[PDB]
Amino acid sequence: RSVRHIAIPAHRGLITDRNGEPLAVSTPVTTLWANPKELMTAKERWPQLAAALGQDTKLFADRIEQNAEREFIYLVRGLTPEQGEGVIALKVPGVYSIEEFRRFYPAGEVVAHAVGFTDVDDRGREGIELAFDEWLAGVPGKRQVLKDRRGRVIKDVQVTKNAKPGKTLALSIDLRLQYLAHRELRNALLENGAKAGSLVIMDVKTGEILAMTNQPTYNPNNRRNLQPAAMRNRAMIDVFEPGSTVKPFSMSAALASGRWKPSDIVDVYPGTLQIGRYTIRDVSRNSRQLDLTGILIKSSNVGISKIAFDIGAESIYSVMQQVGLGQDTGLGFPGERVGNLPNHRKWPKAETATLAYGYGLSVTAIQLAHAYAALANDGKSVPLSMTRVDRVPDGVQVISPEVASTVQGMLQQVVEAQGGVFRAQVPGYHAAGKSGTARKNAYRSLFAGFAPATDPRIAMVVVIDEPSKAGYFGGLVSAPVFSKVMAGALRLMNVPPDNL
Ligand SMILES: *C(=O)[C@@H](NC(=O)/C(=N\OC(C)(C)C(=O)O)c1csc(N)n1)[C@H](C=C)NC(=O)NS(=O)(=O)n1nc(C2=NC=C(O)C(=O)C2)n(CCCS(C)(=O)=O)c1=O
Repeated sequence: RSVRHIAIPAHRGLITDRNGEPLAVSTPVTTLWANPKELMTAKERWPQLAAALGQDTKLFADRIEQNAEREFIYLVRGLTPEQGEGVIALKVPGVYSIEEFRRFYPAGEVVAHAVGFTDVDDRGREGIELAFDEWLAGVPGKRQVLKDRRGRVIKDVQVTKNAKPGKTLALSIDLRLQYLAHRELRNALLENGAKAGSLVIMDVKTGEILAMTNQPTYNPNNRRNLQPAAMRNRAMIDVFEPGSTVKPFSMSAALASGRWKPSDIVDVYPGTLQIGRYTIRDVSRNSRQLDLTGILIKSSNVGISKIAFDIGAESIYSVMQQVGLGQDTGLGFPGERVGNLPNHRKWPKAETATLAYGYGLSVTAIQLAHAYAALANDGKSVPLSMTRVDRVPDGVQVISPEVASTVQGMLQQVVEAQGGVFRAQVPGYHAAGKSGTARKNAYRSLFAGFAPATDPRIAMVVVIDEPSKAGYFGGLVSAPVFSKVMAGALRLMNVPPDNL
């Protein structure tokens, strides 16, 4: 006989989307356990118990003998009460049923990267489950018990400490947008025979992550084999060169310098520019004079480079740093990357140019979307949030409102002007953005933008990794994904059409 104190497990808090839709739920599962010390007195029952558990009689008997010094072993976890009652109906001494809490993920693969999962012990192991584990877990209680020599509970004397349930967590994710984004990203991977991809949607006014999806994905309810590539929340833990999608930030520095206006002209002939042993190269090389809007429409590396030499790389680096490229988001998601915005005491000419067109810098899809959100929100960056925001924190003015407004107009022209990225056009709305194509033979296709251009509400980033068909440019591959997902997201959010 022994007086002992045992734990009372706590109920893990519910994770919902922003509207209360369930994303991670603690559900009762029937667990069968046994005390090997008690089992030793009832050997004649073992074979029938083994048969009920679908185990070979000899392996089962060997298992009980190997664990003979233990007072607890799991027999089977995750049964239905009906299934557990069938094993309990054998009335084997030392066999017990228990209702345990186990996570179920109702949206499965659709929000797997964001939500993450719990381990077999119900502890946060990945994603939000890990990041907010303290909030979700609660505090176990304590029970006083009298145990016999075998460790069998003879009497339940009293509860010394009641368990405290974990707390509900409402994510910033809008499950309706998440499903839309998930489906369209999946479809684009098929259309392009691509290896992987990410799609992030952000509320430019609140800093909320409305959707965050990646391909490949996995079913968190059935993690049996268990692919590492499929479990990566690429939008947060993968870094990439943003390329031509950072040209609006180089343009912001240009307009803020006092030396450039959108109608100023740059001569980009013959579509290449030698700087020692390095050559800056444009894709289409049949231009001479281009205005600043033209440089973005035509995505001229030569044009943005000449502007960068004039204003200096320091001014460009400062805008990129202020909008958060290669900077800590403060989110603390497990494995989240900071990326890298290179710096120099004295910027050489080749490095000034490559910085201006997003070569040699590394960012995450969340960073790039946050930077476009700041630009869309008249230059004001609202802090990022993975949770529903009721009281919006104060933003920081990172680009002056006039400069941000001018760059927004230029980006609407990139989408709507003749010779522009027409595939990004959103039916019924004015949209703005910029595509990118990064050579990693192998390519990464990008589109970053926001809408409605007259009163921006949503920023979006589409990343398609290694499209394998003839088409690889961001304006061909990623821009139509932005169009479909932005049209859907605006309609779900009842955003009034502005292209009247
Ligand atoms: C910006 O992203 C910039 N990328 C680079 O300079 C990088 N590589 O360039 C390529 C050409 C892919 C290479 O070297 O193989 C790069 C940056 S960081 C890194 N590691 N590599 C390029 C080139 C200036 N810009 C774009 O790709 N912009 S875009 O996606 O908007 N886009 N440009 C074009 C074309 N325009 C004109 C032509 O003649 C073309 O052949 C391609 N397109 C095609 C569709 C245009 S449209 C009018 O139908 O929408 C884009 O989508």
